[PDB]
Amino acid sequence: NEVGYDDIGGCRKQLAQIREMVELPLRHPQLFKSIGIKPPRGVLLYGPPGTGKTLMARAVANETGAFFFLINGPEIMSKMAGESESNLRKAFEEAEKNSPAIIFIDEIDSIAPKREKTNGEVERRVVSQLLTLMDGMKARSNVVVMAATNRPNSIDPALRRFGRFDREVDIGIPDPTGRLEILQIHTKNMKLADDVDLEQIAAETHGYVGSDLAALCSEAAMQQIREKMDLIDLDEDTIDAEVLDSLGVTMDNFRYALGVSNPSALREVAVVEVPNVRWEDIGGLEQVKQELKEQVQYPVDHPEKFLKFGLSPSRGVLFYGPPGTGKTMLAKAVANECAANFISVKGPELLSMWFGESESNIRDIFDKARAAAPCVVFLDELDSIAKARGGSIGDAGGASDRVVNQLLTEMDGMTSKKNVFVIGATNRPEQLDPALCRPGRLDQLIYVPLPDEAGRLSILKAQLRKTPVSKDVDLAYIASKTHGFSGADLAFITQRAVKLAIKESIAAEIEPVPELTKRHFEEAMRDARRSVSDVEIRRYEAFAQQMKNA
Amino acid sequence: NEVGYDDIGGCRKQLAQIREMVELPLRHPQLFKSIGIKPPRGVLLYGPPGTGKTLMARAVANETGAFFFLINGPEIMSKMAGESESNLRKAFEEAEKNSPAIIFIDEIDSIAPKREKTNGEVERRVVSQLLTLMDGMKARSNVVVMAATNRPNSIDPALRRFGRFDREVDIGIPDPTGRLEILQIHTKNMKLADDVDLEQIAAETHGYVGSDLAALCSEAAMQQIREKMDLIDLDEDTIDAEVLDSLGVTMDNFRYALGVSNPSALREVAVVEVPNVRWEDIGGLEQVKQELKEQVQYPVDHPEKFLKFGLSPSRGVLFYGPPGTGKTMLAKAVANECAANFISVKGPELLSMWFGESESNIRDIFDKARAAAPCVVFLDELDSIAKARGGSIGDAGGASDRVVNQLLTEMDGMTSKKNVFVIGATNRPEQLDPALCRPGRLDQLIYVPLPDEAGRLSILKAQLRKTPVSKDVDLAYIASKTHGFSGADLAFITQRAVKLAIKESIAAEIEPVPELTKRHFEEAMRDARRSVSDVEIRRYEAFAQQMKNA
Ligand SMILES: Nc1ncnc2c1ncn2[C@@H]1O[C@H](COP(=O)(O)OP(=O)(O)OP(O)(O)=S)[C@@H](O)[C@H]1O
Ligand SMILES: Nc1ncnc2c1ncn2[C@@H]1O[C@H](COP(=O)(O)OP(=O)(O)OP(O)(O)=S)[C@@H](O)[C@H]1O
Ligand SMILES: Nc1ncnc2c1ncn2[C@@H]1O[C@H](COP(=O)(O)OP(=O)(O)OP(O)(O)=S)[C@@H](O)[C@H]1O
Ligand SMILES: Nc1ncnc2c1ncn2[C@@H]1O[C@H](COP(=O)(O)OP(=O)(O)OP(O)(O)=S)[C@@H](O)[C@H]1O
Ligand SMILES: [Mg+2]
Ligand SMILES: [Mg+2]
Ligand SMILES: [Mg+2]
Ligand SMILES: [Mg+2]
Repeated sequence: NEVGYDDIGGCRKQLAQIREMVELPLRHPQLFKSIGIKPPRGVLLYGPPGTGKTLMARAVANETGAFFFLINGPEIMSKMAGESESNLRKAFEEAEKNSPAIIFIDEIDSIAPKREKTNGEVERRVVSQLLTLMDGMKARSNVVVMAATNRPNSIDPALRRFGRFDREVDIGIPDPTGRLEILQIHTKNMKLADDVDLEQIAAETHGYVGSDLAALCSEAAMQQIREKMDLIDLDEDTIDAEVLDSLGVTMDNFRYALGVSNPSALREVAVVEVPNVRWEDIGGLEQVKQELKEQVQYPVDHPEKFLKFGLSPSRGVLFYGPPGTGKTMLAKAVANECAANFISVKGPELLSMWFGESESNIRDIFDKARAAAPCVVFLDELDSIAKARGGSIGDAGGASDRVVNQLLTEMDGMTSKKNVFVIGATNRPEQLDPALCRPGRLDQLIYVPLPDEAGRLSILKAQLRKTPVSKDVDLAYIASKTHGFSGADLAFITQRAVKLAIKESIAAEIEPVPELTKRHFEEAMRDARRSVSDVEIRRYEAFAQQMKNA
Repeated sequence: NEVGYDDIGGCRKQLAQIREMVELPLRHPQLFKSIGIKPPRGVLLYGPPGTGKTLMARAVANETGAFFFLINGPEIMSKMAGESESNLRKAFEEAEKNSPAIIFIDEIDSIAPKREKTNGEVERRVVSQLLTLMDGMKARSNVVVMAATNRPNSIDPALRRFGRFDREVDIGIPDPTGRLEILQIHTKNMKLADDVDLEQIAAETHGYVGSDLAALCSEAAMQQIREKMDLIDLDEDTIDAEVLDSLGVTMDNFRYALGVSNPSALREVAVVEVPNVRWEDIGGLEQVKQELKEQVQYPVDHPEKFLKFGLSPSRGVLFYGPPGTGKTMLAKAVANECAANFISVKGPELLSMWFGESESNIRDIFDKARAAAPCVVFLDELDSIAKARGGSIGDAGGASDRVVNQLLTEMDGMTSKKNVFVIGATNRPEQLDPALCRPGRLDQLIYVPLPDEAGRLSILKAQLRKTPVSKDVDLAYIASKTHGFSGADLAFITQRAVKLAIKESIAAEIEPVPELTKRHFEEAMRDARRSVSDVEIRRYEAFAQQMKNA
């Protein structure tokens, strides 16, 4: 119940920050005294809910030799009027007494909402009590104030101003590497069986917080007990120890526990996440591959030539082309190359968060990408922004609405020195306003054509990298016959053909064929159907000839 | 008044959960101690109102040897300021005193609304009192907190976060099997007559909660007394016992009680319910029957071939075709085959719940289907979503509105590993945006043609399975003459012909004839009228030739 550094894992970069911010001024205040700067007393934690934010507090606090004081958000708000503000005054006097001191406040937004958006003056006093007492502190006190929340936007920003809270520290969703470590934290207390592959689990878990993983560990434990319920009689007052020794959680319990309701995660926000697709997994289009190698990889790798040449680059890249051409995966593979952070934002994600009005988060998309620089910001489904008013034809309203007017501010509100990059992608590029296509905003426009038969060969090579295909498969004879078919169409054929294979596989199981026959294919090849009209392409090829007329 | 397990019935799977969650840590805390996990102290009950949620609390609580404490929602809110929060502190100290303890809180939303949507700070204190005192508990306390509500969305979600309430337990509407059991619970105390067939009643009751059934039992009792009111004089101070012995409730009292006012149920929500129609009840269209056997039955039966083949399936199926082609029943019969759970959602059900703004429920549609996985989510009347803005022509607004932008998020917010399935059905498929028809969202598109005369034969065989038809009935001669007539038209003819039969049946009464004559038919056959123009079909057949051009 007392937390060390080993009890938390995965968010190493974040803990590297806090040790510089909290561990460093306390065990060595002389360093800031020798260099002659002020120690930051404004450490702020934030992130998604249930992400160890309370856990990382004591992970730092118990690893000091400093005094610690604890404040809960609702504990002060539970108290009566006046007495609640007394405890804050009782808090800081003890911390300024025991001068090496740590003040952590969990759920800071409950005692500090926006003063504009609040009703009770008792809430307004305790905010005003907090704003007063933060400034009443001293640098000679050597007392560090920590605060955590899950809603960094609901806070009164006067705290987030200078002198009170300056150190915005986000706790992001961990990678499969770091969440593997988190599983090892919870399972090292657990009693498992030898079949348990956490690395298989951590690969199969993608958007989970540690609370989801701890519930995941707690869930598969229960199913292990459910298997033993036949051997366990509940009318007994104590079960025997032999079933306790056999109580070892199987890998299949986690396979059970991956398909249950725990696995509903918290992924419905504006997330930053490193991608997984690469250049080999996208067949063909090597010209625009190198164009991204030109336009976005050269700044993130070498800003030195720019200051050599005195020229800031174009930060605005627009993808366009026919639909179903893998334009979503393109920005993921290039962020996976130069290891930049990645933020996927779709069209209705703007709108559905604006039926709930999350537009500071839209600014925070740029801010977190500024916080996670180098980062690329990917705007999927830009036609949906036009389809917020139906289209450019639409309900007579064009692409421009409150979304565009927000984005044009935030795209122009980006420093050109920043390597934070914005990637736009649509399939209906005529149906977007040129105000967003304005130079400085989005001036690079990249057409994504259909592949040729060599590209369609390279896709079918790349798509079937994980499939047990047959040996007689002439993909080139497929690539000969597939001409007008998109890369989405080719994957759609394989989804048909695998379904045709399962119409042989479990059909034989009810009557292992791990091979995808020509008979599986020539049925789907006869059933093959083109999804893109060539007269639609003649539009895009005229745009590929010239869209700069606009 | 003291409730055992036998006093509740029907929701066996839910009680199987709670015994794992409440009975299991209390009579054997050693199991979680031996396996080394934390016992969940966050049991939350929810469901429709009047569904035994208060009843199942004591059904668990009286079946422990544990201490129990009771909290009512409005009882705390009835109290004065400060004193109300005192009783919560007085609650948990007694439970942490008597350490095997059960804390049930009925109507948790009354003491815990959303802190964003509330006015009194006294409400905000008692929420803050609750959030504090939940975290003040210990695992060594071995104290379980139960809470029930009928509005799971009105709660402050900080309770529903980790450490406070993790175990979301829904109490669904029971099947006719389980509600049969509920009738036997109430009637075993009652004095009935021998004509009483609860199984006939439980078949005839479809969307009732146990409160509706208990009112149903109480209603037919009163009509039984109404029959005895001639033998009962109210000026008497005590009626004789002979009418008490004859006071036995008839089956016809329930036949009276089924048509009364009670039978208004609570069915106006997003419900999950297993269907009843099967493949035999839908004549013809065996091709798209097998297509559903391919596309949706293979994943729900065998995910093993997918991980064999490394390919996630297409989770998005769109039904389309001309109107009145039985497309509503298609998703019901396939959920009845592979025993998956079923959620019927119509078009205006989205809209009418969004004039009252129930969109978390729209997310909870996917969440409850995730809770009731395997489940299929059926979206009836997708043209109505377009008709929210009139159509795609409409009021110049297309299909896209706040509904689509919500659904595109929630459809994309589904894990591909989940067997939770989404089934779309419209009759105006041109009038829907391709953004919803996007691959990953809804890529399987299934045309539903009119049947042939053999299909029209199979329908008239299937529709007349429960009708006392005549013996001279040449359905093929009907099927010869019925050519352009839909399956809805054929049922419409029978509704005419039965009305023509009742224009012979009770006409002969006014002057058993349980046969549907050719004379009943050839009148309706002469009165037969086609509902679908063939030029409308030539649209759909061109879509059936090619809609992939979009
Ligand atoms: N990354 C993680 N590593 C280990 N345990 C974790 C992690 N994330 C969450 N947990 C566990 O889940 C709990 C989440 O509790 P809290 O940190 O209080 O939640 P939070 O992160 O503070 O956000 P709140 O409390 O909902 S505002 C932790 O106390 C741990 O028990
Ligand atoms: N050339 C291609 N190579 C590999 N995969 C492709 C290719 N074209 C399409 N796909 C796949 O088909 C889907 C289309 O990806 P997206 O880029 O999202 O489609 P889009 O071109 O953006 O247009 P929409 O409206 O989103 S379908 C993805 O699952 C891709 O993996
Ligand atoms: N499934 C059921 N089985 C047996 N009796 C039931 C069932 N559902 C409701 N009842 C009866 O109806 C009463 C309604 O009380 P509860 O349903 O427990 O209250 P609730 O479920 O919390 O819903 P509220 O009070 O309207 S929010 C119960 O006390 C039972 O007598
Ligand atoms: N092939 C069929 N087999 C059996 N019943 C059918 C058939 N076609 C239509 N019906 C009946 O016709 C009615 C129409 O059902 P629905 O699915 O609602 O019709 P639809 O095709 O979905 O178009 P609408 O707009 O709902 S009328 C139902 O009562 C069906 O039982
Ligand atoms: Mg917290
Ligand atoms: Mg796309
Ligand atoms: Mg109740
Ligand atoms: Mg219908």
